[PDB]
Amino acid sequence: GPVTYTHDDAIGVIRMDDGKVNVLGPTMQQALNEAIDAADRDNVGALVIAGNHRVFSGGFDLKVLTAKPAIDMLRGGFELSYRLLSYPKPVVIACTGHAIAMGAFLLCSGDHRVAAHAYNVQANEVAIGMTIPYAAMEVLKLRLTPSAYQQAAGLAKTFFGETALAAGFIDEISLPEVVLSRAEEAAREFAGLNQQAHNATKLRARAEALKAIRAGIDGIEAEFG
Amino acid sequence: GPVTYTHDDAIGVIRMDDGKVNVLGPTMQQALNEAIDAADRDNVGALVIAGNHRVFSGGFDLKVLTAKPAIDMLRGGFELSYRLLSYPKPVVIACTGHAIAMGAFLLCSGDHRVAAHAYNVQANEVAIGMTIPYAAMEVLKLRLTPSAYQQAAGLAKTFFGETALAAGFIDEISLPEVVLSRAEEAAREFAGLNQQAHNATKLRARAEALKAIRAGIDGIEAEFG
Amino acid sequence: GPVTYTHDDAIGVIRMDDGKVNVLGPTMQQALNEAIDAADRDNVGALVIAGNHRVFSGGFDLKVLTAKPAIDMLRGGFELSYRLLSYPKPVVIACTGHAIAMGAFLLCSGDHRVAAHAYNVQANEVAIGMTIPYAAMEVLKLRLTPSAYQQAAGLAKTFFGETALAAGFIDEISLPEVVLSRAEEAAREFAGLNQQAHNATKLRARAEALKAIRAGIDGIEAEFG
Ligand SMILES: [Cl-]
Ligand SMILES: [Cl-]
Ligand SMILES: [Cl-]
Ligand SMILES: [K+]
Ligand SMILES: [K+]
Ligand SMILES: [K+]
Repeated sequence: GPVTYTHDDAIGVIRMDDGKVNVLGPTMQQALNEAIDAADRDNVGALVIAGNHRVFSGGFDLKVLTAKPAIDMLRGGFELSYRLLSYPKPVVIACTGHAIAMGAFLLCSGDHRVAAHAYNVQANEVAIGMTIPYAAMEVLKLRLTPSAYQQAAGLAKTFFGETALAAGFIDEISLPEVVLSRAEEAAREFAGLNQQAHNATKLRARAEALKAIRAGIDGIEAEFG
Repeated sequence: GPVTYTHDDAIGVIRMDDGKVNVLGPTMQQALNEAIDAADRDNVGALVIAGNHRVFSGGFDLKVLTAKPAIDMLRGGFELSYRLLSYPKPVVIACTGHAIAMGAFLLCSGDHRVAAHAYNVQANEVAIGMTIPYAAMEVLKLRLTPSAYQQAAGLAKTFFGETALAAGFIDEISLPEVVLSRAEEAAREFAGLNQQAHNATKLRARAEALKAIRAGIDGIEAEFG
Repeated sequence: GPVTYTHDDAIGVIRMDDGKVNVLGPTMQQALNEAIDAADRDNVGALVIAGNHRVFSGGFDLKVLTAKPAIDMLRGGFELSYRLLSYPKPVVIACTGHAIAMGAFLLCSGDHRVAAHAYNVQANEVAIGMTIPYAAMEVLKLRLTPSAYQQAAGLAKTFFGETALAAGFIDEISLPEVVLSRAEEAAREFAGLNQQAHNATKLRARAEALKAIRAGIDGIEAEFG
């Protein structure tokens, strides 16, 4: 399958690799959800989500998006963001290559985000004639600076490295060969925080956003129906 | 008149030059509105707003501000911000010199803002004994970082170059001799985005702010009446 | 006592030094409140709050926090933040060493915040098993970038120098030997702003946050009761 789950002492590691660009279609979404179910079963201290050697994720499966299967894929994508944003343990994203559209929203759904200098991060929807869904806007608004939010969304601006960090698309820049190892190291460090206080505090930090993402998930049919 | 409009293939270019500091009094406001009407008529792909060689704009005509003519000038200034923030095409600001008070709010009313390193950007109201209007606060809050918003507003802090960029007062720094040419280049690039998706997305990115600016415009009489 | 107040022409200067780490227990809180009362009596043009040579403040007195005395200390700490955030004159923080937990929230309660490169600023609550109070979250949210807010709160991230400045924990970096002198200089400069416009504008910039801090103060018993 397109997802590999490993349980490594204090952490769970989930690696996406569909042999292509890790599109978040129904197959990948199911595989991710099952992997997180496995982490839940193991009661991991922290969880790493990684891409493959060429990308984090290129986004949704656009063949599907281009009514019901498209709606289900959209809902499932944003439900995954919600699941990771409300995860009771720290979540670290190993952004192992570019993160585009739903890949960028997924990247913005973890607590700590590690990327290499060259990796592009872009909500390219407007450049290809798609309006950004309300749930995705809320995910962006939660992390981007006010001015980077405007440009990322309305102008499909591409960020990388220092601009991605300043914008709020990522939290740490690492050399490409250590993005995954550094994400795993960070996750081990974060598993040392008090879990109860971490979860209580992250939810306070995200209360309005999580409500609005839920509303955005509920309203998908009223946009792509 | 103080405004020149030119239609250049995919873009409209509006250049302010009253031979002084481009104060946004009733004459300039009418001239700007008529120029945007002309862009609307031409159905331009993107719109550039530029200052003159010495300033973007020094702000309102303070002789007028220092009840009804002052109220009308205030309302018209913030209505222009609203018009540009809700413009259905990309708007690029060529910040060709300093942008002070209403000039800064106008600067913050476009999608992409280009300035040179040396150009000061400042809401100087508090330094000269004026409370910042509610509509202007909303314009600032939409673009500035949380901490830069506090300082810009409450302390009349002056920004330029790297500090203006980090703060969220501008989006791009160019050499002074290419601010206008770079703004026009960017506008041509943005005219290539899908217009419908751009507009739908920018409005989602600005929904609350636009409502609050409207409320701030409506409440002007209750402050300067 | 642990607080020294001096009145120096246009400014008041309040210096914390309990001979240790300036914990914000009931004794320090009372001493701070009495010092601000003295500044109010003098109608100072601006107010400086400083730590000692080793710290700004290490936070609350954790012996007390580890029900009623803990509730009173919590309420009083956040009431001090509210008092400084709504102060009608400019408030400058001389962050003379590290600022941890309530020390960081106090640091975030002034208009202009000066620190040296090496000084750590951290809400360490989650690292030591404490959930961050709602009033403290609102203080952080008012100043930190969206992404720095998430990390500061949920991951107990430590900031200093350029990262503290970019994050929105401080506004100015000075050499350690001039943090206090620079804070006093800045306060003199800010006393030159129009007081009435400063206060009217800062309150507009803080309206929602101040309401939410008040709600957070009121709800303390429902969390530590
Ligand atoms: Cl939607
Ligand atoms: Cl007003
Ligand atoms: Cl609380
Ligand atoms: K999308
Ligand atoms: K004004
Ligand atoms: K606390």
